[PDB]
Amino acid sequence: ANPLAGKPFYVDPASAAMVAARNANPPNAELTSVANTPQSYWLDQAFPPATVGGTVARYTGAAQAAGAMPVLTLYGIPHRDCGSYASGGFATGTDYRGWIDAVASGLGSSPATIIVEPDALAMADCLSPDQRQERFDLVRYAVDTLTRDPAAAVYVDAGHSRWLSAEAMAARLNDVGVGRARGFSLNVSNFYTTDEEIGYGEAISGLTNGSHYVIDTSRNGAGPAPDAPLNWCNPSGRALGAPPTTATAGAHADAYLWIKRPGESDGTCGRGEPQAGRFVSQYAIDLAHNAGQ
Ligand SMILES: CO[C@@H]1O[C@H](CO)[C@@H](O[C@@H]2O[C@H](CO)[C@@H](S[C@@H]3O[C@H](CO)[C@@H](O[C@@H]4O[C@H](CO)[C@@H](O)[C@H](O)[C@H]4O)[C@H](O)[C@H]3O)[C@H](O)[C@H]2O)[C@H](O)[C@H]1O
Repeated sequence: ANPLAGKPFYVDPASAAMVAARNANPPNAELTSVANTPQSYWLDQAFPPATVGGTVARYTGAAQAAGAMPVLTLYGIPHRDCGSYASGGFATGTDYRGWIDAVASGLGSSPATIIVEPDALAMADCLSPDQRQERFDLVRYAVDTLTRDPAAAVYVDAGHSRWLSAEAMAARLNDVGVGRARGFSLNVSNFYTTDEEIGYGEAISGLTNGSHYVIDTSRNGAGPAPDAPLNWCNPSGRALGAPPTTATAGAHADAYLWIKRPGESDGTCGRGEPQAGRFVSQYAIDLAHNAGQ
């Protein structure tokens, strides 16, 4: 059955959006709307192996106390973002493996939804063949280790419908053992329509023995900006998409989620915009305004 049905997704009471919504004077409807929508909590190399277990146990335990499903995004892969606007990640594969062990220690047997490494499989071609195989081994390590929590619903990130082909991405998912996980994620931090991503997801599902998937609908209410380089990097005219739900329109779509947090910058984007991940109230307000809120 769908592991994501049956309780609400957790609203992070300390998100940057919630801090902005509480500080707004006077109160701002757009920030309040975004703040009260469940998103995902992103972890990276800022949370070292030595302590990330406690961070994860705290978050999953808080979600359980709220009667809710936490969604965690792991974004620590070595050579993260191929050294671009969201550069980061752990220095070596050894470090990353230790990090994954620690995350799993903190999960225990607790309910969680885990989005494994946005962009890692899709962007792997920037790496040399040996670095690419290393990366695939690290993603496989994450799948094999994280799924030891029976209550973790694990989705390996698989890019989007305008990145790799369904066949190319299914090959990579099969190589990292997607069969052991619940499935894969699409559209993370991007803007493609839900309908387009369902078609792509169903294709990949067919090529991975019926795996299930989630779609990031955080910013896809108006579809993508016109085809141009960097059209994914803080584009204007985008809108919040469908709020998180398991009432989806795809046979193997477990949920629409907000994986990317609306309002966070995608990067400097060749325009001196805020560093990747920094919350910008104006960005959240514009996304909500464009959705008619
Ligand atoms: C001169 O060299 C050529 O440059 C052009 C333009 O840069 C290259 O073409 C672009 O190739 C891309 C494949 O690498 C694709 S798909 C496009 O890929 C980028 C990554 O390169 C993706 O960006 C990432 O998007 C994520 C969100 O979905 C972010 O989280 C992440 O930080 C981004 O880096 C993007 O989503 C994909 O759509 C282009 O369509 C193409 O224009 C060309 O290959 C070079 O030879």
